[PDB]
Amino acid sequence: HMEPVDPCFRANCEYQCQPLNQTSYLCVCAEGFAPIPHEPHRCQMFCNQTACPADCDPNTQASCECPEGYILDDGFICTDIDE
Ligand SMILES: *[C@@H]1O[C@H](CO)[C@@H](O)[C@H](O)[C@H]1NC(C)=O
Ligand SMILES: *[C@@H]1O[C@H](CO)[C@@H](O)[C@H](O)[C@H]1NC(C)=O
Repeated sequence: HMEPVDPCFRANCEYQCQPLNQTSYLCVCAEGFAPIPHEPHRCQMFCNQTACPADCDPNTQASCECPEGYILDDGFICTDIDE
Protein backbone atom coordinates (compact mmCIF):
# COMPACT_ATOMS: atom_id res chain seq x y z
CA HIS A 1 0.00 0.00 0.00
CA MET A 2 3.01 1.85 0.90
CA GLU A 3 4.37 5.26 0.17
CA PRO A 4 6.84 7.30 -1.76
CA VAL A 5 5.70 9.37 1.11
CA ASP A 6 4.78 11.73 -1.44
CA PRO A 7 6.15 14.43 -0.22
CA CYS A 8 2.94 13.82 1.62
CA PHE A 9 0.52 11.01 0.76
CA ARG A 10 1.33 9.85 4.20
CA ALA A 11 2.46 12.80 5.82
CA ASN A 12 0.67 12.44 8.65
CA CYS A 13 -2.20 14.64 7.84
CA GLU A 14 -4.89 13.64 10.23
CA TYR A 15 -7.02 14.34 7.31
CA GLN A 16 -4.85 14.91 4.35
CA CYS A 17 -2.52 16.98 2.32
CA GLN A 18 -2.47 19.43 -0.52
CA PRO A 19 0.26 18.21 -1.05
CA LEU A 20 2.44 21.16 -0.79
CA ASN A 21 1.65 24.17 -2.44
CA GLN A 22 3.28 27.02 -0.58
CA THR A 23 2.90 25.50 2.36
CA SER A 24 4.85 22.89 0.97
CA TYR A 25 2.89 20.40 2.26
CA LEU A 26 0.69 20.99 5.09
CA CYS A 27 -2.13 19.24 6.20
CA VAL A 28 -5.62 19.82 4.95
CA CYS A 29 -8.84 18.82 6.20
CA ALA A 30 -12.33 19.33 4.91
CA GLU A 31 -11.15 22.56 4.07
CA GLY A 32 -12.89 24.48 6.73
CA PHE A 33 -11.35 21.90 8.99
CA ALA A 34 -8.21 23.56 10.02
CA PRO A 35 -5.70 24.22 12.67
CA ILE A 36 -7.53 23.76 15.89
CA PRO A 37 -5.70 24.50 19.11
CA HIS A 38 -2.60 23.07 18.09
CA GLU A 39 -0.58 20.85 15.99
CA PRO A 40 0.47 22.13 12.58
CA HIS A 41 -1.48 19.65 10.83
CA ARG A 42 -4.79 19.68 12.34
CA CYS A 43 -8.33 20.29 11.89
CA GLN A 44 -10.83 20.30 14.59
CA MET A 45 -12.43 22.12 12.64
CA PHE A 46 -11.29 25.50 11.88
CA CYS A 47 -13.12 27.55 14.36
CA ASN A 48 -11.16 30.76 14.38
CA GLN A 49 -12.73 32.74 17.10
CA THR A 50 -14.39 35.08 18.51
CA ALA A 51 -16.50 32.13 18.65
CA CYS A 52 -17.68 30.57 16.00
CA PRO A 53 -20.67 29.39 17.77
CA ALA A 54 -23.27 27.28 16.62
CA ASP A 55 -25.95 29.48 15.17
CA CYS A 56 -26.01 27.72 11.94
CA ASP A 57 -27.98 29.31 9.19
CA PRO A 58 -31.21 30.78 8.46
CA ASN A 59 -32.58 28.97 5.68
CA THR A 60 -30.97 26.00 4.17
CA GLN A 61 -29.93 24.20 7.15
CA ALA A 62 -27.03 22.68 5.38
CA SER A 63 -26.15 23.70 8.72
CA CYS A 64 -24.83 22.94 11.51
CA GLU A 65 -21.86 21.61 9.76
CA CYS A 66 -19.21 20.06 11.64
CA PRO A 67 -20.88 17.14 12.17
CA GLU A 68 -18.82 15.12 10.24
CA GLY A 69 -16.52 16.13 11.99
CA TYR A 70 -18.35 16.35 15.14
CA ILE A 71 -17.55 16.15 18.19
CA LEU A 72 -20.13 18.74 18.65
CA ASP A 73 -21.74 20.15 21.18
CA ASP A 74 -20.82 23.27 22.88
CA GLY A 75 -23.40 25.56 21.35
CA PHE A 76 -24.06 23.19 18.57
CA ILE A 77 -21.25 24.51 17.45
CA CYS A 78 -19.02 25.49 14.70
CA THR A 79 -20.06 28.32 12.45
CA ASP A 80 -19.02 31.60 12.86
CA ILE A 81 -21.46 34.17 11.89
CA ASP A 82 -18.22 35.79 12.56
CA GLU A 83 -16.49 37.97 10.22
C1 LIG B 1 0.17 24.06 -7.06
O1 LIG B 1 0.04 24.94 -8.15
C2 LIG B 1 0.15 24.29 -9.39
C3 LIG B 1 -0.02 25.32 -10.51
O2 LIG B 1 0.93 26.35 -10.38
C4 LIG B 1 -0.91 23.18 -9.49
O3 LIG B 1 -0.27 21.94 -9.62
C5 LIG B 1 -1.84 23.15 -8.29
O4 LIG B 1 -2.72 24.25 -8.34
C6 LIG B 1 -1.07 23.18 -6.97
N1 LIG B 1 -0.67 21.82 -6.62
C7 LIG B 1 -1.43 21.15 -5.74
C8 LIG B 1 -0.76 20.97 -4.38
O5 LIG B 1 -2.56 20.71 -5.97
C1 LIG C 1 -7.72 30.99 14.18
O1 LIG C 1 -7.07 31.27 15.39
C2 LIG C 1 -6.80 30.10 16.12
C3 LIG C 1 -6.31 30.50 17.51
O2 LIG C 1 -6.74 31.81 17.83
C4 LIG C 1 -5.75 29.27 15.38
O3 LIG C 1 -6.13 27.91 15.41
C5 LIG C 1 -5.53 29.69 13.92
O4 LIG C 1 -4.51 30.65 13.87
C6 LIG C 1 -6.78 30.26 13.23
N1 LIG C 1 -7.52 29.20 12.58
C7 LIG C 1 -7.95 28.15 13.31
C8 LIG C 1 -8.04 26.86 12.50
O5 LIG C 1 -8.24 28.19 14.50
